Amino acid sequence: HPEFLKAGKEPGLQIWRVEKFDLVPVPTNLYGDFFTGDAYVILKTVQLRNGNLQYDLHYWLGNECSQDESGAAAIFTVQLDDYLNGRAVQHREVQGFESATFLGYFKSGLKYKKGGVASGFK
Ligand SMILES: [Ca+2]
Ligand SMILES: [Ca+2]
Repeated sequence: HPEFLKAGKEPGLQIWRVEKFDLVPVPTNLYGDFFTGDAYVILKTVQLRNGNLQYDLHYWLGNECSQDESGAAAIFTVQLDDYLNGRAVQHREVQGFESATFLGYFKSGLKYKKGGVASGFK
């Protein structure tokens, strides 16, 4: 797991996955890929015209995702928003019910994969 120190410094996208009650950053090569069995936090840092940073926080919930994965993502989201002074706008993304905002981040492939890390409860 990574802290919030490496978060919203630079424009771009950061994606962690919930993995046994724990944020694990996603490899860049797998950005745009989501397991239907897992839950995710996504941070959109966009640079404004006046040079200031805008933040859009999305937790994303796989359709086959456990209640701990689900619950952890929503928690981290708040905790990280609080960290960024509550400057982020929070969105709940449910697989197959995502905002046009969230889908706009993924012009090429938004590719759903089957499976995912198992719940914390073994
Ligand atoms: Ca899972
Ligand atoms: Ca906020």
